[PDB]
Amino acid sequence: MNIFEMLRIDEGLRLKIYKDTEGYYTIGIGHLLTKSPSLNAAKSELDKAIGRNTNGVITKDEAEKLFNQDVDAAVRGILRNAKLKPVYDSLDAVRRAAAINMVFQMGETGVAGFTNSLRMLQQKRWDEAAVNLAKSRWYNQTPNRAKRVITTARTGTWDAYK
Ligand SMILES: [Cl-]
Ligand SMILES: [Cl-]
Repeated sequence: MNIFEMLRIDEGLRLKIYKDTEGYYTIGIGHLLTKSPSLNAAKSELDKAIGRNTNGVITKDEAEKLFNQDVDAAVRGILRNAKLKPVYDSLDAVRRAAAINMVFQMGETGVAGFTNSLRMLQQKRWDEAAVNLAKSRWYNQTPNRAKRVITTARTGTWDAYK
């Protein structure tokens, strides 16, 4: 199990524009296209992203290219962030996949926001961090995925995904 397989489980794969849990226009593997209500703005962003006229539909390959860019952007975003970087450096490779999951789903800014949890993670206070992470809109909004991520952080094992 790795970060790519973990995310593919959590986000699914969809070849046609769709709406996320929050209601945003998304495509492929969790790739947020826009927060704008227009399905036309979405189609617009979509073709810009792919480099062709898609009419809201893409191939598996295309979807895979997008996913590769986003994980890379997630990682680089973590490494470039003054709040995130130290937590990350401090962690083992499984736990690291967990911070990467979060950043991919809620953006660098969001996660950088989780001040307290971050501090507990760095101090390697697992249980307490787990509890604190659950006291969030994130957890309330998508609880089954959040539980899986939270367990990965608390444990350093891939249990929740096996
Ligand atoms: Cl893009
Ligand atoms: Cl969920």
